[PDB]
Amino acid sequence: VCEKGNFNVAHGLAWSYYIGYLRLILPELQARIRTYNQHYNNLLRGAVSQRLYILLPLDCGVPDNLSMADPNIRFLDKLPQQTGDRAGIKDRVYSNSIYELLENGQRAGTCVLEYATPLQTLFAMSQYSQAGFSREDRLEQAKLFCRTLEDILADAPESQNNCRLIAYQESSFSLSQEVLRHLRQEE
Amino acid sequence: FNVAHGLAWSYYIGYLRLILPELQARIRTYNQHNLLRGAVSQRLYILLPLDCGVPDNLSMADPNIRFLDKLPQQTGDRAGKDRVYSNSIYELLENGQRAGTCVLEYATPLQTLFAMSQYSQAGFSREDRLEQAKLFCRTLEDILADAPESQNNCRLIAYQEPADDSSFSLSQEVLRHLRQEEK
Ligand SMILES: Nc1nc(=O)c2ncn([C@@H]3O[C@@H]4COP(=O)(O)O[C@H]5[C@@H](O)[C@H](n6cc(-c7ccc(-c8ccc9ccccc9c8)cc7)c7c(N)ncnc76)O[C@@H]5COP(=O)(O)O[C@@H]3[C@@H]4O)c2[nH]1
Repeated sequence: VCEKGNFNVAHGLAWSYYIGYLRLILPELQARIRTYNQHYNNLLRGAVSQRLYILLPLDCGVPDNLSMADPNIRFLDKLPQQTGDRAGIKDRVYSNSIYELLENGQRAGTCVLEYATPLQTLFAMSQYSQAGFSREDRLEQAKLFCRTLEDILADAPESQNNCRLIAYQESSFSLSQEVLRHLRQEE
Repeated sequence: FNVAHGLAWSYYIGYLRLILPELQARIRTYNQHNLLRGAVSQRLYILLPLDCGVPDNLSMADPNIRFLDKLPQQTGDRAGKDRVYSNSIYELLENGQRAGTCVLEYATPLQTLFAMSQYSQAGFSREDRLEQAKLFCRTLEDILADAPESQNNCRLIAYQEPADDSSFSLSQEVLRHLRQEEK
């Protein structure tokens, strides 16, 4: 019933997110985006941004369909896939989805956008009795996850201007506006 | 309580509860586009090496475990489109000849506990790793015992291989479970 427990849970999930995904995809991400831009997206104001944008809703409410969370977020395409032999599974697949961000009926941005999948584990553990966690535990673990992940990425050699965390609290809220603000701060 | 609790819950929530309900069907679609060769056990076999030593290719754990084929892929839109869930069908050799076939893999979260033991910023000792590996196994087993998505469709094999022990055949151990099952 302590924070040390809320800390250990988030610490492990943040490391898992780095070890099993970010350290493996971030190094070839900008090649994949550059490839996409050069070959399949010659739109001079429509280029896919060079960073993976990771949505960290602090209530850990993660829809599976991002486009449905905002009429102004439209699925556009997938990057070229990346495969790996992982833990005795041949060709485990790593894929990333490109979204268009609309504003005043116009395209305002294009980016690789996704929620941090591990927040779904923090939500489930808040909902399942066997896991033994309260909403207040979930909110603490979500904050500790984002902080651990930032500290990890700040020192990680695979993170070099290719990743951006978007943490926010969540009706009146536009997720596209939340991402557009971060995107527009890049260039 | 600790790191393993989140890892065990993550493995159930993000993988087992999603793939196990559909596993039985995928194995039939495989057997309909393979009976003359030998049927694949209808259960996902998950290896839990407690030393957290998890080669990405199983033949390097034991050369008698050979990749035969990949089961039909399962794709799911997850956390924002067509995330692919893939599984690998292996043959187990006895005296250079196929003794069995199953869907077989390591529990990937054990590689996290290993890499955490290796990164200074994780503050994770090798004693922490063994302790957390056992907690992972027990937490996962406790979850799967009450999980509705596990209806005789999964088998966990937890084991401690001591250092440099030629007395251990992973192939034989899996075959022992496969032979016990058919009985
Ligand atoms: N965004 C993202 N894409 C990835 O491809 C990926 N891969 C690992 N991770 C995270 O990195 C951390 C450590 O990973 P790990 O392998 O160590 O532990 C895993 C693993 O044992 C098992 N498991 C999970 C997956 C899996 C498949 C697809 C997605 C996904 C999610 C959002 C997307 C958004 C857009 C496009 C594509 C998207 C794809 C996520 C997980 C998986 C698989 N395909 N085959 C075999 N076993 C599997 O369940 C454990 C917990 O899974 P969790 O879902 O919580 O997400 C894990 C985890 O938190 C990923 N995140």
